[PDB]
Amino acid sequence: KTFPDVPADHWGIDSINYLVEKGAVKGNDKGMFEPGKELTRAEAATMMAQILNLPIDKDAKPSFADSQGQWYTPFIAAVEKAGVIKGTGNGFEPNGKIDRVSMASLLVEAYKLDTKVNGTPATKFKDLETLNWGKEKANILVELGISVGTGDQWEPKKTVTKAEAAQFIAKTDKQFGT
Repeated sequence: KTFPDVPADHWGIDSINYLVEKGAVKGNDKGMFEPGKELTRAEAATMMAQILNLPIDKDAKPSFADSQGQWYTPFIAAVEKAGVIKGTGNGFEPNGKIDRVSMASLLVEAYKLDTKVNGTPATKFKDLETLNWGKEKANILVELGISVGTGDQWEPKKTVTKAEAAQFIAKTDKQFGT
């Protein structure tokens, strides 16, 4: 599968090709990959369900009142069942944009990445030093070289694009998928 908006020598091409092969990403009706498109939490959850080859049962429902009655519902059901996501009494917000720290959480839970590091990873970014949720998860991605360091900020609240998500997921799955 080739995409006009992801040329052969463009970053993300190998990651994207891997996910296409695994049935975990696609382009749109126009043939476009839309690499810069900001992903929703449901879209990220779906990519995860597909790459992990979780059983998708069309009638399965996740716990969350906010994630029913839509295309994403059985995918959210699958990822919840697998423990890739949990609930924190506050729904899943499927149509909210996913941020880097939430993506880190999906990856760490899906691949049990805490079991792939020795001890507790150091904090290498000032914006992780006092982060109130997800610090340990971000620190694991850093320790494993899955993220993406660009200075003194990890940018935990920054939204994740489709191509960025493809990179995180392809790299992690190729390394730790079972």
